[PDB]
Amino acid sequence: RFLKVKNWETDVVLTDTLHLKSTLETGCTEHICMGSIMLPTKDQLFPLAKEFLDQYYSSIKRFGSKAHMDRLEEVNKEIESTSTYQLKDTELIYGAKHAWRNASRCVGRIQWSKLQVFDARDCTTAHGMFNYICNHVKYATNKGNLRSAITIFPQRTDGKHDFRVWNSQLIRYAGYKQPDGSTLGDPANVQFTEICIQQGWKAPRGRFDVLPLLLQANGNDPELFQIPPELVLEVPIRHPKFDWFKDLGLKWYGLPAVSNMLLEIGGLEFSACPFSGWYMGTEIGVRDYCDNSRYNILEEVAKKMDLDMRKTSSLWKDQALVEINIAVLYSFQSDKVTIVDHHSATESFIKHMENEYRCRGGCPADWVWIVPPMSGSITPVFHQEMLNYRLTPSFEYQPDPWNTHVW
Amino acid sequence: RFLKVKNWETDVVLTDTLHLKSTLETGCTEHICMGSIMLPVRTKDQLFPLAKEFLDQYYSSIKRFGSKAHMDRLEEVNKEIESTSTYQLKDTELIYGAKHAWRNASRCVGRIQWSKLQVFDARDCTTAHGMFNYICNHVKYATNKGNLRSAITIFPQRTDGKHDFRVWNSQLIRYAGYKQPDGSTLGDPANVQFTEICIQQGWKAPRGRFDVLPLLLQANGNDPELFQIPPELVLEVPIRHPKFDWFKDLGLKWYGLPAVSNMLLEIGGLEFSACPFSGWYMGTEIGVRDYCDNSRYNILEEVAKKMDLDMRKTSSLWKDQALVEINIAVLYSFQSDKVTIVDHHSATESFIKHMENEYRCRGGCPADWVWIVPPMSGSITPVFHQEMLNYRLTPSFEYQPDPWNTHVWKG
Ligand code: HEM
Ligand code: HEM
Ligand SMILES: C[C@H](O)[C@H](O)[C@H]1CNc2nc(N)[nH]c(=O)c2N1
Ligand SMILES: C[C@H](O)[C@H](O)[C@H]1CNc2nc(N)[nH]c(=O)c2N1
Ligand SMILES: NC(=[NH2+])NCCC[C@H](N)C(=O)O
Ligand SMILES: NC(=[NH2+])NCCC[C@H](N)C(=O)O
Ligand SMILES: [Zn+2]
Repeated sequence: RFLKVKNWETDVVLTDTLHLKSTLETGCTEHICMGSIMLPTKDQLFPLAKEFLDQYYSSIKRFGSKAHMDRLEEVNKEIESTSTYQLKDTELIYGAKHAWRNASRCVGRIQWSKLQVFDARDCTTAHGMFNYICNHVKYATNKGNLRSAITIFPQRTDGKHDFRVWNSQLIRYAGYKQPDGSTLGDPANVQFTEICIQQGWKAPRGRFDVLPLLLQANGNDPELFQIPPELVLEVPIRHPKFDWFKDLGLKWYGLPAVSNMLLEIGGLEFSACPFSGWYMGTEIGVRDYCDNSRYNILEEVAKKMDLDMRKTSSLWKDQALVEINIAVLYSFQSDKVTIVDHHSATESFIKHMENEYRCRGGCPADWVWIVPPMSGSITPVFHQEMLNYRLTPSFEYQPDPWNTHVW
Repeated sequence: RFLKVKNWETDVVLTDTLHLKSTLETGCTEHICMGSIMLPVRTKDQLFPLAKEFLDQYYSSIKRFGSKAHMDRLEEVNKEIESTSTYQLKDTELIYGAKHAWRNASRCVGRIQWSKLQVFDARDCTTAHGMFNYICNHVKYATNKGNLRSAITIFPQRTDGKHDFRVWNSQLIRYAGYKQPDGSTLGDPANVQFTEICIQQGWKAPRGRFDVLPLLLQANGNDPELFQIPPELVLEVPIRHPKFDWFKDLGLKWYGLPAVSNMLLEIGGLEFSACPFSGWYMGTEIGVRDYCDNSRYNILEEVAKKMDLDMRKTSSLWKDQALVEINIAVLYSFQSDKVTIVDHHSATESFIKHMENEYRCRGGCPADWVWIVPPMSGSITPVFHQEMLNYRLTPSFEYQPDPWNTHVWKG
């Protein structure tokens, strides 16, 4: 029942009671752990709503109050009647914040309660979504002093009237397949980059082309929109020592904004809920720049550094990886664009876990995702045992729309 | 039921059926994953079935399933168990068992070598001096003047649980740790408690930074006895850096033979509580963990200073820069001295091939991602991008409590 997690570097032991409120499945069983797997009606709705309202009223210290019973009854009546319901603004904000609070794969949750929530439930068209999104981007970018935010479009109804942002992130670089067979730009987006074209986008076929938004509203087909360049903050990547670095011609965008997830609050599903925060250096420097299936830039940098790339044991890949990551952090900091290094971020997460354990009885966390992609054990989270479980409200994965849409 | 794992860097998808033969529990449930948790006498009643599963596996492996030899063996063991409450493995079965416990070790990234394990049968051993002799032979054989050879020495199995054979050391070779009155620690902090026990048992500690610990061996449930491994049998490597000449001046060195000696080997229900086994090091074990863990030698700062790195702010990644250098030094030193060692790139690449091979020829390969991915440069190694399934198969290596916590001292 009561599980304990130990930090092997500090011997601190925390007891977890919060998992006892877990509602969803993990993918694992008593016989097999799938911890490293990336993707493991009115009757259904009322209990979910009740579970939520119960959490909500408990959070505001009015559990079992008339207000609580009342709201509970109203939603109940509303569900029986409309076959669904609408959250009060207070509930929407609470749900979104807690969905972030419960995101076990996010290392930046110490900032969870500071989320700015933009209620776009009154939106009806793609131009309307473009407008809300532009406002979100400008607000969150804040001239480089990034502020976390989420914009929530209309909840699902019959599934045939769903709002969806086809981009995987609000801001990303295009990817095109060249004759060479090689890939131009970002390989992760090679496909999406084609669906835009299949829709009319005039791709400049460059290495870092900010992609166009492809917005889908109420179920209709999606439409394109170029984000005002003036609203997309970018950072040119240079090294605080290697002047040849700038010659690599590298740059990245300052606003990380996941837009393909689904937010579940009290049984209601918000299929278009783009959210943004700020980068942890390694996401760009290690993953986006050095993944073999991404910009795959290690060799080139090792060459410029003139490292012995003959034998893997010279650790040239590692040496270069470090310098590159030093450059990302140096550049962003140089331009006063918010960014956090993996040491500082992981340290904050440990502090957050302790806070959560003390004030909530636990903190669902996915070690596989929390531990940074470089220098793992020199960060504190590596030595921290973690329990992963699913709590709602939550952010869930959902199929890419172009594999579900009925034109 | 089939389960597929995908490698997100190559899109290669594998199908696992081997997990179906999994009996033991993981620690996880449908509602919770305990994947990052370090540590999540039998009855005749439970023994024969464990023995049969094993013998069935063994006989299938030699292509004699259902043979008369197979049936005769089951009958023989059956009788022996009912007769003596336990049973003895044939030499062939012991070797097969030991090799498969390694093949089944989900946290081991070096398993591509599993079939080549050298097995030393020490089941006729009866005393601590006898254990010391077997252990000296294992170390000399395994060390092979730097050309390391994997090996395991298997002492007598558990009987009533009151006559256990145990190697109290956690590794055959490891450095002493000493807690100083000012609160600092001299040597390896990981071995402080064991060092204290050694001293209490009579070991005269030289109190240095790299003192090789004595073996504390327990035979037949008797009190443990101390023994010094012949210095000439302990191969060590002075650590220096190819470009930094001041690195050598840090006075660092490590032993070349990693030999875990505190695990329990289970084969067909039998429990081998003393089964020291050795392979060769992956550089990061030493360079990242033993040297840079805050709770181990913790040398990151000192190296960083010498490199004159900007240690004012973490975002300078001075820790990351120094970590790479230290790891370059470890690999370089071992290679120069011609002592077997493998870097994490080579090791993980090999593990991916081994895993794929296993899926195709065996139906799977239980693997613990948390342990398999190296403690540095995780995503630039192929294993990071490889989905894995973790489950427990027997024969297997299991954890057991430190003997000093359970031993009934006879005086
Ligand atoms: C404010 C600063 C933030 C930081 C430093 C932070 C950091 C991170 C990091 C490093 C990851 C892994 C990304 C990857 O490997 O692709 C992540 C994942 C995640 N974060 Fe955050 N985060 C922040 C804000 C947010 C916000 C505002 C939300 C939601 C309201 C959120 C929800 C999540 C979720 C659901 C995931 C997993 C996404 C997936 O499965 O791909 N994060 N975050
Ligand atoms: C050929 C050399 C070998 C290499 C390169 C190799 C590499 C590794 C590495 C890097 C780990 C993680 C160690 C740690 O983080 O503390 C490990 C764990 C493990 N290996 Fe191997 N290994 C080798 C040989 C063996 C042999 C001979 C066996 C068994 C006969 C074996 C059984 C295991 C087990 C059971 C674990 C988990 C130990 C624990 O839980 O502390 N390995 N190995
Ligand atoms: C297969 C494995 O699950 C996969 O590569 C995971 C590992 N850890 C990760 N961690 C983070 N933060 N982000 C990722 O995309 C991944 N990918
Ligand atoms: C808490 C966490 O499980 C722990 O620090 C693990 C992580 N991965 C590891 N991986 C290896 N190879 N060895 C270890 O000791 C660990 N320690
Ligand atoms: N810190 C964040 N909010 N990250 C969101 C995911 C961004 C993704 N990891 C990237 O490198 O583009
Ligand atoms: N490759 C091996 N056989 N390793 C055994 C464990 C050694 C242990 N990690 C150490 O650093 O001492
Ligand atoms: Zn699990």
